[PDB]
Amino acid sequence: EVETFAFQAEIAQLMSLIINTFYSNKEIFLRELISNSSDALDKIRYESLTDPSKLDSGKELHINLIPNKQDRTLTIVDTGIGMTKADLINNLGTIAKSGTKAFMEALQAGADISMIGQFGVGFYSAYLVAEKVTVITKHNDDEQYAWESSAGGSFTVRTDTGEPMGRGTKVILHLKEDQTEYLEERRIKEIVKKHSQFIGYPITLFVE
Ligand SMILES: Oc1ccc(-c2ccnn2-c2ccccc2Cl)c(O)c1
Repeated sequence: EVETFAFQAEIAQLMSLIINTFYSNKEIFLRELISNSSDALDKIRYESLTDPSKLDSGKELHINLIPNKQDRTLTIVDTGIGMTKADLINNLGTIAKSGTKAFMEALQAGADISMIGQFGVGFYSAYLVAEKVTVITKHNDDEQYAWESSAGGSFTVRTDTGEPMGRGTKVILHLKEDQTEYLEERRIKEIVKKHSQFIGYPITLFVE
């Protein structure tokens, strides 16, 4: 059972903008994804302070970067708050309809694509390098779900019948053929050092 949904008009627009705008500084995608993983880890950390039973799905709060040259994928895994089916469907737990306006308005007002995060829509920068994005997620108050989109104005949601995660978000980037640099160890290492050098959680770059 696969559910297909239309993106909200503004989000669909933002996506085609990211896919069609000639913008060479694509590496900003990683900082945006790691920053979201950090935000998700801050949410579970804060919830765990009041009630410690929130960590009964995993105590480790971390970020893993998993390149795979065989499948042409870069996976960003976090052990953060995760998303419920409703969070996942609701513009991916954000005010993305509202935030898209502010960003598209700013792009006309001098600003460039690298400022996407400042409008809370940094996730869509994944489409600067990915031809398809799969988001596997698990929240404490729901089951495991897989969200997927190759853009084109729609996304799908299904329950994931794959490997249980415990809690957190797995962002699988199915990279475009000309974007395989983001699978190279030295290239990832350089991006993390340049943009994510002060994240408050361990970032592990897996080797092949
Ligand atoms: O790449 C991602 C994308 C999304 C999430 C995520 C899980 C729970 N909330 N969110 C979320 C959603 C939209 C904006 C910011 C955040 Cl933190 C993540 O942890 C990594």
